[PDB]
Amino acid sequence: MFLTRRDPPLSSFWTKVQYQRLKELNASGEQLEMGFSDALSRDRAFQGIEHQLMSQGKRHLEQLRTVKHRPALLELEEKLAKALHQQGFVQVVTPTIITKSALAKMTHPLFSQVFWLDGKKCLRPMLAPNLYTLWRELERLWDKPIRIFEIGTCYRKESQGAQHLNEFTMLNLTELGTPLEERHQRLEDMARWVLEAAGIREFELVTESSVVGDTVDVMKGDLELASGAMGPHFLDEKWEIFDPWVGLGFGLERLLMIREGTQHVQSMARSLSYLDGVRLNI
Amino acid sequence: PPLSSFWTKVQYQRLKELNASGEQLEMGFSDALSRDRAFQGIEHQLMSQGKRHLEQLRTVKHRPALLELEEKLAKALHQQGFVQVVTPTIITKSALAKMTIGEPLFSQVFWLDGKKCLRPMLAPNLYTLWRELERLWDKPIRIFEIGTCYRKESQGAQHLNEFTMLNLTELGTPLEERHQRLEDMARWVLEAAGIREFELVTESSVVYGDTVDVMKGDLELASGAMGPHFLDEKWEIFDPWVGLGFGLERLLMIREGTQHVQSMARSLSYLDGVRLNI
Ligand SMILES: [Cl-]
Ligand code: NA
Repeated sequence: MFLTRRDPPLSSFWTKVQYQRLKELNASGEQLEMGFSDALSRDRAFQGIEHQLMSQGKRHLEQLRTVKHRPALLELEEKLAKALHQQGFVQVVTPTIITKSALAKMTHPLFSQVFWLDGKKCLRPMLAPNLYTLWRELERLWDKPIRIFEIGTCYRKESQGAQHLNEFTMLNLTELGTPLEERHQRLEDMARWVLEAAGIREFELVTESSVVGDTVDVMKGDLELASGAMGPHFLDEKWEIFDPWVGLGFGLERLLMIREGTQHVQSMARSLSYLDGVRLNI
Repeated sequence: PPLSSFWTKVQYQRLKELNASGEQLEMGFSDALSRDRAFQGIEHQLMSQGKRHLEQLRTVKHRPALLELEEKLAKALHQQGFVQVVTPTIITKSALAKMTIGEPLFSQVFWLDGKKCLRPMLAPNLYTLWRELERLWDKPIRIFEIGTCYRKESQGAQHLNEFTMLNLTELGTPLEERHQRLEDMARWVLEAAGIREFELVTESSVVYGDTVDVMKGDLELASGAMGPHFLDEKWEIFDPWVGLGFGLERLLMIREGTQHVQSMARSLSYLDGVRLNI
């Protein structure tokens, strides 16, 4: 009599809204995948789990108000900057509003992915163009190798990955004048300096290279933590650059999400809904 | 007549970019040839001067004044119990409207679309965090943010489309301690900024609010306010508060005796106050 037409056991799962709530509260993947015998039992369970997550979130915030005095993104930002200053890197801060011409020299499709302000101005989608400019200026006053980096807000109307941030923080460190034979090792050095300062000790370096060049993608498992490029590059011509170089770029909110193992990348980004990884309406 | 030959428009602007002393900017000469020769001498002097300043950045600091002041200010405030926050630089049209004294600022911002724009000030975002935090923590709540703000126009001769604001506030300040709290903030900020000479000018001209202005002579260092305020209603704020805002590149220009406020702002033509074409 085991024919049974009935449905499998624990077939009632979270409603999309319960699921989203548990995610904002950084529930575990196990908790997110829980099934129940029926809706009432599930709703009941939901309330209990939410309750515990809200409690944990409030405790975390206490730490912020009496101890840290600043959220992870800002703590991470100061942490990364000091570590690079100790390695001789000069930190710069450039315009977040860049021109269409600057943007053009970077490739098209990226034009449809940026927030335009008018026909000639837009919010920078990356830090590269601005650092290219500083390279050209600094190379005329300083001796190579020139080490420069910037940590700052970038904007994109859309992106890859399963999640998206219109406003994100990028760390982009570079060295202009790197000896060709040492390029691959510099990228490694940079990755290590950064990942070490970021409290991440588990990661792998993925190198690829095909036609228009040699790229080094830093990752943890199937998780990308950063992408580095190498010069001479195809674009070097438009920016009047002719020295070898290396550059590595990181998404800090993404780094934080991966290090902390949180659910939403928004949890530690610039926000009015979260603070230091905690959803505020708790 | 004697020394009645002055800098040409071009020579004046160039010297201005090089952050000439001002005295140098008013120098006169006996003739047009003696002037140009003086120009060349003074320029190369300022250029050499700029190159050495960049050496301090290259070998000593490793970061420009704006970033140095940012870290210095933040820590100073962390020491006084202020929690630092970082909010969106893109705000809604609805939020901007709740800032309108009455029911103007719209032609001052950069719109991304009919509903979004670049924040021209930090207040709306702080107003929000206030409401949220007050439900989790007991008053007084002390928070601040240092971040980029945007405006198409502003008061004064000089203008930055991109500028850095430090806005520190306290929600729950005892009504009778507001003025003192405003002074406490100004002192904590300016001491950390390297500026000790300053006065606070209260206006109290209500129907607009009990404002305050931090001055360094005829120069403004910051602008502040306090609640209850007629705007608190829209933001569902019911407690007394104090707030003070500082434009960091302006603070820097003032402390360093710089010519263009752009010299220490986000830029591709300047760096740590030094014009890059040498
Ligand atoms: Cl506009
Ligand atoms: Na993404």
